[PDB]
Amino acid sequence: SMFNSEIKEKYLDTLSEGMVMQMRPIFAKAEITETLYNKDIYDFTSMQILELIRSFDQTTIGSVRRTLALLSLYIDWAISYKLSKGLTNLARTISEEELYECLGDKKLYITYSELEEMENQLVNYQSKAVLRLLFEGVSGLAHSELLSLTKKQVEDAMLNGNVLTLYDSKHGERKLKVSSECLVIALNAAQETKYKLKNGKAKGQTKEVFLVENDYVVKTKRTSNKGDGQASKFVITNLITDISEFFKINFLTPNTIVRSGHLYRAYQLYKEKGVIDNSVRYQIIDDFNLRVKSKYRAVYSMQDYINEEEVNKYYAEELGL
Repeated sequence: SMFNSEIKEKYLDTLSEGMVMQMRPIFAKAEITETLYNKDIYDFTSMQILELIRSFDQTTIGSVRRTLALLSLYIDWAISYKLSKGLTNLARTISEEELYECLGDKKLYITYSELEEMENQLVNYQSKAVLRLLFEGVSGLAHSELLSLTKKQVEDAMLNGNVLTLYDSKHGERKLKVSSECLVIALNAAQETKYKLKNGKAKGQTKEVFLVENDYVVKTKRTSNKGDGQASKFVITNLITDISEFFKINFLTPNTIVRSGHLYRAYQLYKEKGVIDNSVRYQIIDDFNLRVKSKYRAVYSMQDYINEEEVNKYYAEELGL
């Protein structure tokens, strides 16, 4: 059950019963990875700590943090006994962005709180806007609502109870209520002239690139030579790629960010209501004014992600579980 058991038990013996309770499962799940490298956690590299935590299949940044702090404690104890080959605690060198890399590979959806933490670390308004706008529902066929979104629509929405009028390439107009944060973000994205590469830590020569000048919230790079009009769908995917590369996560797609917003709404309704059923799903369709062929078909598709299991998993902490 444990690797280097003698030493773990020596550490466990110093802990309160409640701390033993949290630590034992960590050491148990850790064994397979410790045996693979033939070394203890306290000898793991940074990269191995991130891999270790990833192997625990944890779903939220909140939980990843708690786990990292617990491991950090153990490592400090190990250093103080001179057991570690290393003199420094490598869990404490883990950056905020690198927490994201500890997320389990089953993770599909971001929570509202993770969206906000992600947004805050993203220096380009293009990045902030695409993440946020997708989460709140502006999408459409091949992201046509997002790609066609102008400064003017954003301005009008602020003066119209935050109801954006969105344009889809297929089905045309649709009204969607969004947060004031989303609108202000979009407003800034629409007037951005430069885009910092590698989320503002670009190593080499070209640290920033010029954006095309227009009134669209989503903007093509000048170097693409696609001209002054609407960006293509590939720009959306390129911007999510840049976000994903900074956080080093592989779950983030336009569909996944859209669904995350639905999932957050599901949590809000679940907190007051206590169930997630078709009535909750119909309500989510309504609240996002969701573009669907039929509502019942959409409600059926939503069973794959708008359900109690998914909500309990992603929103454990906020639900008090």
